[PDB]
Amino acid sequence: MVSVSEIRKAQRAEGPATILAIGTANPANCVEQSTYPDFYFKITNSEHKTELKEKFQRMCDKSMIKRRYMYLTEEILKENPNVCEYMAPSLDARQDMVVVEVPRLGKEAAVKAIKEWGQPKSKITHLIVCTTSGVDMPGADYQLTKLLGLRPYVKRYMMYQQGCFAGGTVLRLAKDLAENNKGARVLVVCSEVTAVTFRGPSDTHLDSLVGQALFGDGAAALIVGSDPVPEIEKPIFEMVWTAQTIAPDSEGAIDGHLREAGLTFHLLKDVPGIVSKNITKALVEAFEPLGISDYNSIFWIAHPGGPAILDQVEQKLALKPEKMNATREVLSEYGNMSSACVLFILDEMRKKSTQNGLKTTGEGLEWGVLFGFGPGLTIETVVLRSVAI
Amino acid sequence: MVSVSEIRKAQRAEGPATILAIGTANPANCVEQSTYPDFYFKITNSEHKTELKEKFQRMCDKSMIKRRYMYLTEEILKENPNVCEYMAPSLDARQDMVVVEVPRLGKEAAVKAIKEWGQPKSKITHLIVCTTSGVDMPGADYQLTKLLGLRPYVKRYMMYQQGCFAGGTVLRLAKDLAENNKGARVLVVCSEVTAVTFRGPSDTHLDSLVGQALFGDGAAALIVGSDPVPEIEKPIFEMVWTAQTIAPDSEGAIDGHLREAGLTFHLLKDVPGIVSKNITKALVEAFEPLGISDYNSIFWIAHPGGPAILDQVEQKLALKPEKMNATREVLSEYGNMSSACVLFILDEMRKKSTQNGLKTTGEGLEWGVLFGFGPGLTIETVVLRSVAI
Repeated sequence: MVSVSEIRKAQRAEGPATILAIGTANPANCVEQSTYPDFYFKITNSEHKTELKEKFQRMCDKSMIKRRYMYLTEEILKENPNVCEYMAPSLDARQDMVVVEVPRLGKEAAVKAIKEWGQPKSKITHLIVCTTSGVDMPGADYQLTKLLGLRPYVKRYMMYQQGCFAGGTVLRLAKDLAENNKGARVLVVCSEVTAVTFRGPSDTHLDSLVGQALFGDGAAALIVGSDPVPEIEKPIFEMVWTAQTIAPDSEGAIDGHLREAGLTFHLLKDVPGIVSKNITKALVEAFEPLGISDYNSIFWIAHPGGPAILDQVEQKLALKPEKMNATREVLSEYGNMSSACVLFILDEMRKKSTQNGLKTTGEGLEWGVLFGFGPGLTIETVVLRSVAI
Repeated sequence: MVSVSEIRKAQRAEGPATILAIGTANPANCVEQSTYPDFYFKITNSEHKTELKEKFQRMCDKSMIKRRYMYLTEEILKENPNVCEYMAPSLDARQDMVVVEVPRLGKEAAVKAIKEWGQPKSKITHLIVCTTSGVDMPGADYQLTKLLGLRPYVKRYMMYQQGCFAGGTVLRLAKDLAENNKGARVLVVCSEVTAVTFRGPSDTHLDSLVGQALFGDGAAALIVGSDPVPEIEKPIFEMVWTAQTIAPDSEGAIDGHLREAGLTFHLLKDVPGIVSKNITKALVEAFEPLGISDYNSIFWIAHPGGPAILDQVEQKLALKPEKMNATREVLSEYGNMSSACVLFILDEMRKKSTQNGLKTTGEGLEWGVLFGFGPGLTIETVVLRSVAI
């Protein structure tokens, strides 16, 4: 009797997945980078590691980060000396921090996004929560459902232990959720807290120390939907195409293991080199079908895993230095916030473009690209179209 | 110049997401339930807990499980006394086990599914990996990509720390991936290994002890795609509609925390009672739009979290006892394999239906339902249609 083709036709959305709102949040503790080597070597009881402290000072001086927001404070760290050691049993203490803070911070960003969207939160049909800090059952998805008062029947996607590329992953996922389901409105929350990876310095693990110079905390929330209601909802960016790939010759480049001592961080290969060697292939896959090959003619969002990734991509492609402005502004003001960072850059770019009266949310350009980079080595690509004014 | 509506139209699939292959695998160590209380109390050095052992014997006798397959062996357990204690630091040892075994076991199931599907593995465009045992960066998704020789540009969905309902979650996710992307072929792998939750007995944590009577190991893999190539690919079941909800009055019913002592398991409420009180609402949401209200007139797959869930759902709805046959056969032969279990039941049901010359893969019936149950308390619903012969 019943027709599945009829059901399928009536069930799906029509237009491209669209970002309809963006909100962000960060812990209230603002930590200046200029003075961070002094603070960090003191709080970790490592002032006798003179050579190492000098290396960290250079790391921070070259990081192109002015400040970061951190859940961790001096007082919290003083109560948790095992977190301050380089490698001491501490996962239970770290989990207790982030199982609460990830959803708390995610809620602040989410409320802001929902306020901007302006529609009833009961119309949110899907929820994607993404983090690399902590895991729990029920997850942070359940917690944000409860904290926000979403409908119990929201469809949840709990993305745990994902890594720095997953700001692209959540867009790639939200696109299919929104596009295949008529009426669907996806709340997307990325919430990253460095309490699981903070640890003291060791001079035979300089890669771990790099993490301590770069990673900071933050959450970003989006509303994503197809078929926006004109004059009621307000498109910011459209998604058009996505990809994920694993770069050749990159095995072990970025790893992270969740252990009794917390989440470890390792870099075994040249990540700026691998990303810049492989970014052209990603761009030609994404844009040669759209007939575009001038990569200064698109707007850019790149996960700022560290400044050398950006410098080497700029140099490889001969990007004008201004292409990375929004990206570098977020790196400067917040550090590498893992999966949330790219979403902060989208917010920065559309806010500047509208405040400065440019013709589109994409710095006055039509087409744009968003890249996530992280363990794999994985590259996420999202092709974007801007919106006029 | 370029038309996003044109791109969107050309990009999407037409028909319902279809299961095209199912393969399963389990660790080679088969553990008989009849003798498990003796084995378990001895290996955990708990033979002096006489009262507790008697309770466990009853638990196992009432479990309706004949045997389970377990990665853990006597020899492994003898080398890991901290895993044998009720609560001892042991996550690093457990992670070392399951970061390897989850993808190893998942690969065996996946190879079988791909062999049944019969098409080139280079045509797999998306990969969903799901587990509740262990986490790592890069994840098990990366590992199975490498182990199977999938394309580096497979689009990956790493579902970690998900819990027992996520066999429905992965179907709910695969449906949108397949339906919104022309040509997409999704490899779905659920792989569950009880080495992260195994622990010794304690008489003030009878809920933890229940876990030790019920959970066993297994992996299941699917190929999911829309628009199957007739006479080349072979439909088994179609997905038509999905939902996820959180039962009222269930806060804290099933929890699990990942700690330095491994993954804990708690039951604070009556799970059979909550599921049976809420299963009718789920069925009417799923089937009243299809005009069906006779729940013996559909085929059934229910996550067998324990036999009392099944008994109480059967009694609530007045299911004929045969409705749960496939479900109970999997519980009997394999135990509760968390997210993978429902996929084993789909395999059992279609294999029996074809071996016994019934008219459809759904025991000769047209429409069916698949339920996942787990932390939340969460209920996943997937509405299925069978395939003729």
